[PDB]
Amino acid sequence: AVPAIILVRPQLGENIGKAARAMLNFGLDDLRLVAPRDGWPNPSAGPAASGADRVLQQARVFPTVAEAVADCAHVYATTVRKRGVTKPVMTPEQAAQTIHEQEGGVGILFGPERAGLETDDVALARTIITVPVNPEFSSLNLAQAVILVAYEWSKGQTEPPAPQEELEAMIGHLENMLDKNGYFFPIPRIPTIKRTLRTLLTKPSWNSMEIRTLRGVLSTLEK
Amino acid sequence: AVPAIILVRPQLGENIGKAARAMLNFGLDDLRLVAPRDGWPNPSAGPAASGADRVLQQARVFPTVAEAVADCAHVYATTVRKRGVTKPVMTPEQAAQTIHEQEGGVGILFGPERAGLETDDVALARTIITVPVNPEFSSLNLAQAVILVAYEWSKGQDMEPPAPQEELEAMIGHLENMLDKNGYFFPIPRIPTIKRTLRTLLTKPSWNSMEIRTLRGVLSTLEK
Repeated sequence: AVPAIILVRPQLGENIGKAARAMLNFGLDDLRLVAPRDGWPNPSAGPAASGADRVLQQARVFPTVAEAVADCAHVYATTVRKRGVTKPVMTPEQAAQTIHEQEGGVGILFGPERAGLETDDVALARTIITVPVNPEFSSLNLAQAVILVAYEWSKGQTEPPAPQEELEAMIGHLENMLDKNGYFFPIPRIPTIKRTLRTLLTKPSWNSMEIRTLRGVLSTLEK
Repeated sequence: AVPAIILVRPQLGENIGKAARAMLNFGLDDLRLVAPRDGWPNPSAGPAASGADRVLQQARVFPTVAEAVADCAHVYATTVRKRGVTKPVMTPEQAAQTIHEQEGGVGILFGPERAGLETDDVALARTIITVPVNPEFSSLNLAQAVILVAYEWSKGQDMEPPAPQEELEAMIGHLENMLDKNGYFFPIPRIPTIKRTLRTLLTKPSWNSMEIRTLRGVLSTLEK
């Protein structure tokens, strides 16, 4: 149904709440915790999660990384982390494509923001997730790591003009208002002047309501 | 060049630095702040940016959204919900594609966290960016919206461009000054949406400097 968002060794309770808020922003409620450094349940995660309180109470905690992964058929490690590699890598745009092709049992790992995924924890994954970032800075908050893969997953990738008789009357009313004030000179330039003024007004391809707004603007300006 | 990230009336300085950290993560460095609620500069934005100090050092503050965007031929309004004004809408992936093709200066607006942009601020933009958040929990963190738009923009993928907003604002003000004399703004309760419908249909055409220049000469001729 929805990928598990497995957080590996969370350290701040505040960081757990931000990622849960990022998950519910794009429709994910499957939060899984693996040995949070302060332990679970935590109350510090509450306010940081904003209205995603349900994702926290529905969280499933596991003693080990392997127990969190036991349900899933496929494992993704988001090592946006100083490792490694020896396993195939794909961008969050590429990972979300295959997961929608896959059936079924996806689980995605995120390491701690301070230290990142540990050697044994990365080994469980069949694929590495990495966020393209410029090396000049190249480091994210863990909630920023979760929101991006959650956003690519949610993407799925699964008026009018004019009518002509009013667009004609509007261009003709403006032209007669300009023609009364001597706008169309010199005579050789007149066809060129009307072309730019027409191209000025046919370019927008504005709606019927916008044409009435134009006619009421000219009606007062002509008065 | 690169698109400008324009923060309209941010409330937390912690969000102001968190977004500049999101900007530098994905190649952005042009922060602009429209009257920050706690003011500028503040230390509290400092640590939240972590190492993205360069953006806050280069950040510049403007009294008005139009002054923050005066150099931008194209203006985008980021939203998390259906907005009342009628503007073209595109996903951040779609907006990032046109922003790559577009020239003359792009500036994206971002509203205060939870509250979002004012309706007047959305009208100033030519195009809307709806982040496809869940409608029942459509409340992104301000920096979280900045990182999604910057993330899609980072994914790399004649020609006369639109006039800068300072030219479009001048032609709009030249028209409103002309219209104020003739009583055009007169159902008084309706005035704020009268200016809003007028600003939208003049920002819709996306016509260039010479076309705005031709429009100004048509107006001065109508004045006479």
